[PDB]
Amino acid sequence: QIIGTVPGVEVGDEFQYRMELNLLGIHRPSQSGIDYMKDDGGELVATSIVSSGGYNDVLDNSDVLIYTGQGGNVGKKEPPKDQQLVTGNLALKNSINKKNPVRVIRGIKKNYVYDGLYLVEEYWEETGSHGKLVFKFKLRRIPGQPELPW
Amino acid sequence: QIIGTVPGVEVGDEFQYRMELNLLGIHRPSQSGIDYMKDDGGELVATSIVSSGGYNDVLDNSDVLIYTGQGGNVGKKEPPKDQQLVTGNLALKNSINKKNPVRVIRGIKKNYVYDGLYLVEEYWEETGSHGKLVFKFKLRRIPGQPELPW
DNA sequence: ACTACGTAGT
DNA sequence: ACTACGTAGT
Ligand SMILES: [Mg+2]
Ligand SMILES: [Mg+2]
Ligand SMILES: [Mg+2]
Ligand SMILES: [Mg+2]
Ligand SMILES: [Mg+2]
Ligand SMILES: [Mg+2]
Repeated sequence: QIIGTVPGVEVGDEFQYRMELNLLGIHRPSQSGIDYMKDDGGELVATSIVSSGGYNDVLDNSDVLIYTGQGGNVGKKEPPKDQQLVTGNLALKNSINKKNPVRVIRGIKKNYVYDGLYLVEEYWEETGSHGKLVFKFKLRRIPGQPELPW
Repeated sequence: QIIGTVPGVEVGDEFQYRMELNLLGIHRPSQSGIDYMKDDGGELVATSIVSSGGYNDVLDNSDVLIYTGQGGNVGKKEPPKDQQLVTGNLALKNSINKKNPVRVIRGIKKNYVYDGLYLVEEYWEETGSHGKLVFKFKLRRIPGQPELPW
């Protein structure tokens, strides 16, 4: 697994299945929206995220993206509960301090497009109608990359 | 979807994922063990089955295979119930009379191998320890095809 | 064992 | 809506 640009993967490239992102090293998980690793000194850091309408996120053609954390049963669900600051959610949070590039794959209505590298600027806790905590991650697209239309 | 041999697919060919069987027209479903269609006169007929240890089936190097029907919660399960003679289970049963070739894909411990064409000779009802009905399909490998080792 | 922004078909 | 002999990762 790598952090940042993946060789042979261009901004704007389109993919049919999630497993292609696995083979090409873009996004290893099969379902999980967030992928991560441990760096020099076992601290979780995000490497790639996928926003395909599975949660609350609505994507516009801006440079700033709001990404919802995983868990708490929101989307394909089961009774609601608090989200946890572990694994992918934790990794995205640590990526704020480490200032590492995070790949972003957007789902299109074949089905996936690589939109380039982003930086996790911050995060916070929201309390939806459930009565439970959800995480929101504010990511900004690193300037210089090719633009993509929608 | 086709009945019988698929062009470019040889007996002994190996595949990594189920979706390859979908693309090459070997086995369209993503999880379901049985694939089927309606022929001239809307009667369900099986086209391909997959035996990858998901149920009770144990495969030897014989020409006769015993295939368990789907449903009734057996394998990845949820309370037990009777299996139903619908869809794939029904299609395999009708394939007995229609005497049509049925493709067989065996799972290996990359992960899938095409073992050739089979004929559904018969079927019957078993009553497991659940107290519920399960279907058993007796298939025989059509003579003449290349042999495969295990 | 459990999770998980999957995936096709009916 | 529901099903389903999936699939990777922890
Ligand atoms: Mg909001
Ligand atoms: Mg028996
Ligand atoms: Mg669908
Ligand atoms: Mg149906
Ligand atoms: Mg596994
Ligand atoms: Mg874990």
